[PDB]
Order: sequence, then C-alpha cells, then structure tokens
Amino acid sequence: ATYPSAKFMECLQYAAFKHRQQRRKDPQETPYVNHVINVSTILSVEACITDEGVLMAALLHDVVEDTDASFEDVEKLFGPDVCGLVREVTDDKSLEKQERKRLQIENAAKSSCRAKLIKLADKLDNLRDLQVNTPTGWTQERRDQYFVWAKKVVDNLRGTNANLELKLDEIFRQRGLL
Amino acid sequence: ATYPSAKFMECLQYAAFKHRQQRRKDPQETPYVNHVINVSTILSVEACITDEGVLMAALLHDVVEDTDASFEDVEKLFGPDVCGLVREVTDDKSLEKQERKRLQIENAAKSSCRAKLIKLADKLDNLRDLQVNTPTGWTQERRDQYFVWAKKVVDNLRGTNANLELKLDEIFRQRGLL
Ligand SMILES: [Mn+2]
Ligand SMILES: [Mn+2]
Repeated sequence: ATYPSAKFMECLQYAAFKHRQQRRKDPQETPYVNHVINVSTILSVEACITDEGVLMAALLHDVVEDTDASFEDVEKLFGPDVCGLVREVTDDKSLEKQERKRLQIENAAKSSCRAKLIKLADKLDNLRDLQVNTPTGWTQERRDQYFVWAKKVVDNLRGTNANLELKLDEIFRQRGLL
Repeated sequence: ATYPSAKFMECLQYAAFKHRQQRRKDPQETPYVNHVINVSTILSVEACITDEGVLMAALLHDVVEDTDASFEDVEKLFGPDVCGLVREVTDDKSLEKQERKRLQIENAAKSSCRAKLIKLADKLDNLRDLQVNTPTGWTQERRDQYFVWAKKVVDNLRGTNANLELKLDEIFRQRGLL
C-alpha cells in the first residue's frame, strides 16, 4: 500500500513546468522533462529506491543548472533535505564547459551515497540515449569522448549501487571501454 | 514515510514516453506530458488523493486516446485496477469530436467515484489553461464554447470532490457562467 506524496507531485509538476521549454538534443527533439523523469525512474524501478528525498532530488537534478531556478526556490518549496542533494549534483555554470566535466571526475568520490545514486542514474540514462542516436550536429568523435569522460566519472562513483553500476558497465562493455 | 512505487514511476515514464511527440495547444507549444502530470498532481496536492491507482490512471488518462497505446498495454503493464479507470476516461475516438463531447455529458454522472475525480481534474487543468492562453488558430467564440461544454460536463460530475468542484466553480463564476 504505497503512494507518492503531495510534495513529490508538486516537485514532479515543478520540474515539468520549469523545463517546459527545454528539449533533449535528439532527432525527434523530445521534451527534456523526459530525461529527468527517466533519471528519477531509473532509481525507483531499477535501483529499487524507496526514499522520496532522492526521487524528488533526481526530478530536479538539472533545474537549478539548466533552468532559471535557484536552490532557494527548491529550499522554500521542498526543504533543505533535498536542497542539499540538488546542490550536491549541480554544476557551477560560472565555470567553462570543460572545467565542469574535469571537476566532475574529481569531486565524484567525495560525494554522498544519496548523491552518488543520482549521479550514476544521470549518467546511465544519458548513455542509454547516446548509444547509436547521435546528438544534433554532434561530431562522431565528440560522441565517443563523452563515453570516455562518462566512464571516468562513473569509476570514481563506484561502490554505490551494484545494479546501476552493473548496467553502466554493460554499456561500456558493448562499446568497448572495459 | 511515503514514496511512489516502482510501478508509478514506470507509469510516469510510460506516460512521458508515449506522449513525447505530443504538444499542448498554446503559443509556446509546451509538451503534452506537462498536462497529464498536472491532472495527476491536481489530485495529489489539491483534492489530497493518497491512492496510486487513481494517480497512475491520471498520468495515463490521455495515452490510450491520444498516443498509440492500448488498454492491453496498460492492463499488461499496470493491471485491471489501472486499466479500468483509464478506460472510464477515454472517449471512443471512432466517433466524431462533436459526438465524443456530447457523450461526456451523458456518461458523466454514470462514471465511478474514482473516474469522476480524474474527469474533474482533467477539466480543471484544461480550463486553467484556457483563461491564460488561447489555442493556436482558435476563434474567441469557440474559446467560449469550451467553457460552456466544460460546465455541462462538470455539472454532471459534481458530488465528487467538494474541493476540485469548488475551484471549478471559481473558473465558472469568474467567467460568468455561475
Ligand atoms: Mn541530466
Ligand atoms: Mn486531458
């Protein structure tokens, strides 16, 4: 006898709203909200996660970073409990495109068990979507480099979820990175 | 102490996938997934619904009718429990748009307590959207006719949620139908 709370729906609704104009960079140009959901869903379904603070955190694992939202909006809306994990998985968009990816490999291990979960999911889902389907106007080379970078981050996040990481490795095995 | 099940997430994901290409009729052309979400959230936050069966059904209240999904898919994936309500709120698309509306008023009050909840919220959300933005290429008269019809249907769905219906009325008296 389970069920999401009113806070979780107000969060799902929020991410949906706040990303309303953002789209995933694919041929179809599918809504970006799908991503965040795929990410939050991976943890629920695949990672069998039963804690909303993580499921809502994942729903917002790109708002304060790709939207015009702030940790405060999240804070005054969903509390510090989740403002923490959303901050723990948000990049400093004041740093150059590359400096953030390089920093993602370093700060990886230092993260928390809960934040590592989101980080792995964010990766897994992105990869699943990158296999075969190449981003809009994306160099075929660049398409590979992501895989290289993704694994480097995923390698410093290990020890978190056996199942998520497993599936991740299955994506690197096929491609030929391990 | 609560959290959404792995099924509600697979359902959220499914709704989001099947609708991926569908968009709402507004100037911005916002994703349709945002609508089904609002309907589920409308019940959760407002109306305070603690039953996933209804919540998922709401997330899927437009798939069987707009997307290429079927009752067997919902039945196969979520069960009669969810398949039963989703069918209770899906207009037979073999009929013409004008007839599908006429029946909504007739089969309205004949619906189940649970199915009325979705039907009400479904209306509330849409209406809320008709006050702010006007559908792409739509005359003001037709924009008005929707409110009238909405009321005729909602007038037969009443007796269900004193809160949703109270708000429904808020949209009807502000306009000038109540
Ligand atoms: Mn992401
Ligand atoms: Mn609808």
